[PDB]
Formats: sequence, C-alpha cells, structure tokens
Amino acid sequence: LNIKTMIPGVPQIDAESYILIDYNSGKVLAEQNADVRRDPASLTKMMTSYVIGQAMKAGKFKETDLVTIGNDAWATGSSLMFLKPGMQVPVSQLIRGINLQSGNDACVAMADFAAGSQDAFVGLMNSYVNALGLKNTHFQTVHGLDADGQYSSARDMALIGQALIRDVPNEYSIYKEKEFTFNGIRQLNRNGLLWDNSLNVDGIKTGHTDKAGYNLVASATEGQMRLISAVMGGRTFKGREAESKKLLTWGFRFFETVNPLKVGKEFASEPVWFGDSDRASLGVDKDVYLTIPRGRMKDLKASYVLNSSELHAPLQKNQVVGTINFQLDGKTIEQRPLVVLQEIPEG
Repeated sequence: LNIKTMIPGVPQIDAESYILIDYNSGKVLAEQNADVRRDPASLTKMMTSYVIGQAMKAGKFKETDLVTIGNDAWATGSSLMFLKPGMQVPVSQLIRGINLQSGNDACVAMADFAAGSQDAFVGLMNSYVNALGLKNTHFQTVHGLDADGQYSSARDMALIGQALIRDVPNEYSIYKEKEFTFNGIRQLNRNGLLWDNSLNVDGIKTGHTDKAGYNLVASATEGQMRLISAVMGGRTFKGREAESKKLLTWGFRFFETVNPLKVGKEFASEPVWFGDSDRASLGVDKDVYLTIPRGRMKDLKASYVLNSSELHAPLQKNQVVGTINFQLDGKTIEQRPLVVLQEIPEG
C-alpha cells in the first residue's frame, strides 16, 4: 500500500522561487512561488536566443554569415572581451555569447542583425512571450542589464527553456558547449553543471546580480526522460548549482515519464456504420506523454469511451470521436481526445 501510493516530500531549496517540470509531459513535479514576478537578470537572454533561433530556423541568416558590430553594441577598450565597432564577427561566435558572464554587446549586435533595432527585437521578444502563453514575463532589453523593470517567473523561465528545446533545437545545442571561440578568444561556458559527471546536464542559462540573486534554468536527461528546473533568487554562492542539482536528482528518483501512445498508432478499432469500409482505426493526433510516480508504469490503466452510442460515416482524419482515459489506482490522472486515424467516407 503506502510506499507505493506515497507522495514524496520535496527537498528544501534555499531560493526565493523554483519549479521542476517534465519537458515532454509538461507535468509540474514541484514548485514554490513559481508565478511570483522577479528580475530574471541575464536569464532574459534565453528569450533573445529563442528569437534568434526562430530567425535561423526560418532561414533568415546562418552561423557563417558575417555580422557588423555597430556603435550600438559598443555604446552599452582595456579589454579583449569587448566587440569593437566596425569588426565583423560570424553569427556562430555571437550567438555563443549567451554562454558568457557578459557578452551583452553580442546580444545587441545580434538583435540589430535580426530585426533592425534593439527596440523592435524586444517587440519580437514580447510577442513570443504572448505566443507562449506566458502571464508573468515582460522584457525591456535584449540582455537584461538596464531593465530595472524586466520580470519573469520560475514557471515562465521553465517554459521558455521548454520552448527553446522544442521549437529551436539547433539553437539549443549551443548551450552544452563547454568551450568555444568568442571574439578570437577561448572562453569557458558559465554553466558549471555541464561538468557534473553524476547528471547529464545540457542547458541552459545561469545568472547572478546582487539585486536578483543567483538564477538558473537547467535541463537534464536520463535516457528517454528530460527534466527542466528553474531556481530564481537563489540565496548563496554555494547553492548556485547544488540547489538545482538536488531538485533535478530528486525528480529523476521519484518520477518517470511514459509514452503510452504516439500519433498514427492504432489505440483501438471500432465498427462504423454507413461507410465505404466498416472499421475505424482510432488513436491520437498528438503524442502522449505522462509523468507518474517512479515504479508505477505497470499499474497504469488505459481505456476509452465514445462520444456517441456508435460510429457513423463520414469520418474525417483526426476527427475527435471520443476520449482516452489513463488511470492509476482507479483514479483518472489524464484524459486525451480519441481521433479517427483515417477518413471513412459515406458509403
């Protein structure tokens, strides 16, 4: 009974807010103050990078194209790290600026390159905020420096992390590079968790300011399963990576993600009346991913009901005709629309 139906206690997290979600199912495994609005500091860069990734996915420009450093990037010497006006730097180098402590000039140069001005780019950032359904996020700048007013939340930063991975995977593969060239200089990635040999961490963005505290969006995998954590307003230097490691590790220990049905696969067969054939093939039009307590796969039950006494032609491909019900311990934990996998026209 009890160890099986157990609800795991959540580790203490020495931070102001956090959330732990599964990349595939979207399930929230743990959260604290996940919708509280806070300054994300350099985490803002995740959205900048999302837009750039969309631009590249749309084929507007590529990693080899040369970019011109404007009086723009400069305006925001003794140092080799800074892009000087008039130099030409490949996109490949600039976008990897996301992995740096600064590299704020690179954000500006890329923003002008992709959308003409910093303010129009920000306009695109806020547009995507809206397209992703984010309720507690708004940006003022492309790098988050001088934006006393910029805000996001543990939940929204996690969701932006999820979007990068999902929508712009080529932009995302950049985050795990431990070392890369930036402005002719060999630089190390700021995400120390990439070097942790206990977990397989491959993203995403860490940041710290005195005002916003330590901030980190991370993502890790274990075989076929991927988790995303967001910990904001982390209080100590010592916990800057350890708090998230603990959270991710906990997630993998107590939860597992299953893929009970993929699109196109016949979940069930059903008789159809009045059609050019007499059997309908039923499934889903979106892959099914469920996150359940680890070790309960075998207890997962799947069934379905039909939205009407029985099926009549005509049926359209992907026509919703019922509901798939998944349960654990008699309880229904997830429902999904049952769809017709192939059209059955009237006889």
